[PDB]
Amino acid sequence: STPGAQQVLFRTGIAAVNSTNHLRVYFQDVYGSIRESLYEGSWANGTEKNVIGNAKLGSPVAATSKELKHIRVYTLTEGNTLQEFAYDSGTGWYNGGLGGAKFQVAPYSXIAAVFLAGTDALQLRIYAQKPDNTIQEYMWNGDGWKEGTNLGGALPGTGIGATSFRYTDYNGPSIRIWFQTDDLKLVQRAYDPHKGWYPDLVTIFDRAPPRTAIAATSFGAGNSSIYMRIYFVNSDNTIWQVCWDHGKGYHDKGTITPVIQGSEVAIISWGSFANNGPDLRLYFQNGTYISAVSEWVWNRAHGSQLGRSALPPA
Amino acid sequence: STPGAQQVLFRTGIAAVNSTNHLRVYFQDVYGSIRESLYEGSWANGTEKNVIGNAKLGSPVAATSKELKHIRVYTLTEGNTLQEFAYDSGTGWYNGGLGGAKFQVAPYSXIAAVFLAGTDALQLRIYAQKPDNTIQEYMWNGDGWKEGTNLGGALPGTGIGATSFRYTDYNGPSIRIWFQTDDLKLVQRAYDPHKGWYPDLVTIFDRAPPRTAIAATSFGAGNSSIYMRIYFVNSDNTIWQVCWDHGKGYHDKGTITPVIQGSEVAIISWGSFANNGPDLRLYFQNGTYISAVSEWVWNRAHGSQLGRSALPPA
Ligand SMILES: C[Se][C@@H]1O[C@@H](C)[C@@H](O)[C@@H](O)[C@@H]1O
Ligand SMILES: C[Se][C@@H]1O[C@@H](C)[C@@H](O)[C@@H](O)[C@@H]1O
Ligand SMILES: C[Se][C@@H]1O[C@@H](C)[C@@H](O)[C@@H](O)[C@@H]1O
Ligand SMILES: C[Se][C@@H]1O[C@@H](C)[C@@H](O)[C@@H](O)[C@@H]1O
Ligand SMILES: C[Se][C@@H]1O[C@@H](C)[C@@H](O)[C@@H](O)[C@@H]1O
Ligand SMILES: C[Se][C@@H]1O[C@@H](C)[C@@H](O)[C@@H](O)[C@@H]1O
Ligand SMILES: C[Se][C@@H]1O[C@@H](C)[C@@H](O)[C@@H](O)[C@@H]1O
Ligand SMILES: C[Se][C@@H]1O[C@@H](C)[C@@H](O)[C@@H](O)[C@@H]1O
Ligand SMILES: C[Se][C@@H]1O[C@@H](C)[C@@H](O)[C@@H](O)[C@@H]1O
Ligand SMILES: C[Se][C@@H]1O[C@@H](C)[C@@H](O)[C@@H](O)[C@@H]1O
Ligand SMILES: C[Se][C@@H]1O[C@@H](C)[C@@H](O)[C@@H](O)[C@@H]1O
Ligand SMILES: C[Se][C@@H]1O[C@@H](C)[C@@H](O)[C@@H](O)[C@@H]1O
Ligand SMILES: C[Se][C@@H]1O[C@@H](C)[C@@H](O)[C@@H](O)[C@@H]1O
Repeated sequence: STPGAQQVLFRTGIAAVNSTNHLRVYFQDVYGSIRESLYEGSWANGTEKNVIGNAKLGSPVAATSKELKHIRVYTLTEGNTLQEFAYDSGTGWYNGGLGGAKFQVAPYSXIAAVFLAGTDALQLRIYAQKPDNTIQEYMWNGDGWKEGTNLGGALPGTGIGATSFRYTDYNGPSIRIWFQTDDLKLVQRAYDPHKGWYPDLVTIFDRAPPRTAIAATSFGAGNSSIYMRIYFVNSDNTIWQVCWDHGKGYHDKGTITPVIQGSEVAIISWGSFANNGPDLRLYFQNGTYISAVSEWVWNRAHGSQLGRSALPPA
Repeated sequence: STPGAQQVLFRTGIAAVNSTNHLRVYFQDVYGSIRESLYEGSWANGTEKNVIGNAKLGSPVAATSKELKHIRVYTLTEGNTLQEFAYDSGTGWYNGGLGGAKFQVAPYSXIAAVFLAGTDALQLRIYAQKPDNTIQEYMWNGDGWKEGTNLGGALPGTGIGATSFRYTDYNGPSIRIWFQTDDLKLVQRAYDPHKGWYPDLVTIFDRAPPRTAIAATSFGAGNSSIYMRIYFVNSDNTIWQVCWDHGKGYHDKGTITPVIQGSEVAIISWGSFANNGPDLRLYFQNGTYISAVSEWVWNRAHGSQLGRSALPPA
């Protein structure tokens, strides 16, 4: 191992944000602090001087951004309430408003977060699991936090993946979320502005490990067209990918890379097939230096490759 | 799931003690409390009424006993010091002396504990991992806690299994400990009263998952003879067993039962092959009610069988 790597919690929550190839990765240290590693042409930070706040040990870690102008990082307090660390350009980091709402969730809740796509306005949708095991949406539309739509029952401790995109022919945002049901299937719920939350539940995987990690991205929005990728940890102790491609729908799935038992997973993307992309980066633990966070890369130049072996502070 | 099963921490530390078929099982709830479930002709307890103390979330949990007259349960404080919850018949539960010594260990340390075999005196040996990744023994011999032997380097966050037995031709106790080295092998170290700690590490398994759980038991001590069993979680997401049997040594190993990715494991035993035994009981998580603790049984009557499907409070 390395002393650095030993600072990273084993099975830490992991989240990532980006503006194209300018990246940030969030994780929890063994003391419960949430730290930020950074990529601006090289890997940096992730040290005890790069702490953005504290959360209960073992907390979920979620993040979403508008480029690197606005970053929001979501975790659980010791009281199992949702909280938010906020970065705005020209201010820096501060404690966001979410914590003050004291939204209480199940102690084993995961979190997913999106800024709504295709507007300049800062609108947020956060997803977590209430004590009754339902998935609840929480909303910020610029005038205070309030509950949004309740999306129904899920497996207690389900992972939650989320993405927002805006079709170029629509005048409002779309949302897709994924989670696991009691029967262990992985499913999608979907929001479009005309149909609202669709009264359906699309199965994307028939049977996954209980409380498997779930992470999702989308790219290449067009006229009534989108590309999506959902990742989870399968029973083979590897991350699997599920693909949605416009014109084919949910048409393929398969193994991507090995991970430790119970690894968490984060995904970021940029670009699209139409612009010499997309680019994908996954973050996870695969046993490098025992507890370091590792990266997997997809790009048009070289396809599927392992990226940075061990993120800072390793 | 069930409301009770939802209180059990997913990947909780697990420990167990017994006097023959009178059983106690310790685990951590989602709030960090350490709870006791019991078997006295039937299963009970494990509720908010059966809390014995508090420990850092995700703490190791180890326990040892002299029958059910003296029980000691070891975990980490938020400060990463060793602490002890103690039960003595008549006294009940109390905060043991160990905490006062403020022994600082790695935040990712595991714990093993034994009462030394073959004496009525209360003599304890506790094993944990220091920040320099060495395995340290801590001793109680009736006059305060002291550091004992340091057993050298180990993989950071290694599991630690321990047992003590007394050969019927010896005049003092033996100790065996197992842990994982940086190369990912699982090794034994051994103490006997004529040799002290043997200089050599003995490999019991060539390659195991990093930071796999390790738990051990022994039974059937005779003249220069013993039987031992060591359990760990393999890369196939099952508990494997490693067998020492007198006259054959370390001669077999294999899978026992499936578990959740990253399950912890506890083992208790009683009786012997000579006297229509032994009895073995393993405790682990295998996904029953998502987060319940389950039991596996070995006995002469029926051999290998699943036992209680979901321990109390499930
Ligand atoms: C073309 Se270098 C490649 O992409 C960068 C944006 C980073 O993800 C880096 O770790 C990786 O090796
Ligand atoms: C321009 Se300051 C730099 O980039 C911001 C987007 C944040 O990630 C901050 O923590 C970092 O130090
Ligand atoms: C100056 Se409001 C700030 O930004 C919004 C987009 C929300 O994240 C809110 O909780 C936060 O405090
Ligand atoms: C407008 Se949200 C309000 O102001 C922000 C700047 C933060 O202090 C946040 O915690 C608070 O709830
Ligand atoms: C305009 Se309805 C409002 O915003 C949508 C984008 C969804 O988050 C929905 O659940 C919410 O009630
Ligand atoms: C009108 Se297809 C709609 O949007 C796609 C992008 C998918 O999420 C599909 O499951 C959904 O029903
Ligand atoms: C046309 Se390759 C397809 O799309 C890429 C964006 C990656 O998700 C890759 O894993 C997949 O097989
Ligand atoms: C002969 Se019942 C058998 O043994 C008891 C001692 C308990 O382990 C119980 O759960 C098991 O089914
Ligand atoms: C006779 Se009290 C009963 O048995 C003791 C040995 C302990 O396990 C205690 O917690 C339990 O309530
Ligand atoms: C009446 Se001392 C009591 O029992 C000893 C055996 C030790 O476990 C010690 O730490 C504890 O406080
Ligand atoms: C009699 Se030496 C004393 O007790 C032995 C049983 C071992 O625990 C050893 O490490 C310790 O120094
Ligand atoms: C004099 Se064999 C001695 O004791 C056995 C019980 C085993 O632990 C073995 O590895 C060790 O060398
Ligand atoms: C004589 Se069967 C042998 O010993 C029992 C005590 C159990 O450990 C069993 O799994 C093993 O195969």
